[PDB]
Amino acid sequence: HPSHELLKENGFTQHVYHKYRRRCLNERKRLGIGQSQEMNTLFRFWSFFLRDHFNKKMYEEFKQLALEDAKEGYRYGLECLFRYYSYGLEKKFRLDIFKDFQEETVKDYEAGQLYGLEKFWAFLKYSKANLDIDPKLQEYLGKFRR
Amino acid sequence: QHPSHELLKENGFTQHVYHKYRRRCLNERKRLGIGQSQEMNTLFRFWSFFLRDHFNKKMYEEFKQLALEDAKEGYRYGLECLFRYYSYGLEKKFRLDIFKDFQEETVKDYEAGQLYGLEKFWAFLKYSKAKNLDIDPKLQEYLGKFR
Repeated sequence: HPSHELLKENGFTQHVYHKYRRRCLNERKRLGIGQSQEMNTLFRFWSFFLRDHFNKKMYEEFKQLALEDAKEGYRYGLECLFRYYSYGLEKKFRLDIFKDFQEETVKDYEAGQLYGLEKFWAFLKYSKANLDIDPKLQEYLGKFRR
Repeated sequence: QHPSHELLKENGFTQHVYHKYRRRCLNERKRLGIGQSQEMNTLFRFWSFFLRDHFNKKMYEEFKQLALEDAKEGYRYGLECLFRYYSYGLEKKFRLDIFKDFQEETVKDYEAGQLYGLEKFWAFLKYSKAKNLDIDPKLQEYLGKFR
């Protein structure tokens, strides 16, 4: 499966990927949001690949599509994105993505979900790291733990 | 202070304290609407933890009913708590009837287009020492494509 060849050490080619991505996005369109298991492989691919091989362009598309699916009630993409945030920022902290992590966690919370908040809390527990947390987010974390 | 904490202590559970806490959470759900109640979310989490070592059939059935009602409206916390109760709880103390429920809810979750339940079922199979598991034929198909 291209999903896996591409994650092997130096096994990524921008040719295999383009074909694979094009194919997944087409099944999503053909079958409907949340209906393509192949699209789900791409969400998983992005979640893992971006941790070691950050590509701003891939990342932006990852987030945009995860959120579109989530708006219609299909969580897997967004669940994959929160795992990217939590596990990736642990290994290689970076400030912009951490800011995005906070913003998407707040949005997830205000939409009545807790998946994102638990991932954020878990990140802080395992984080080695001077963190400045959004006031709203500290507030939400406090309530969650009661 | 919050009843959730007290009820989970060793020997901390009483019917009276639980009844008032449950009533309160359900009242907030009825007032704010499905998935709009943070108190209800603490109750889902309580159930998920408490039922592992203090299984109660009537409590479990209400947990499952409310989790599925909420998930229908798109609010998934209750069901996520239920799947964690299934995945972790059955590894610790296997119950055949609950395992059959776990299979049923996983198949439903997958056919509704989610993978949270399937991943938790997968994780249970990876860690369980139970032998001779009879797993739903369609669920085996789904597990196959998944991992």
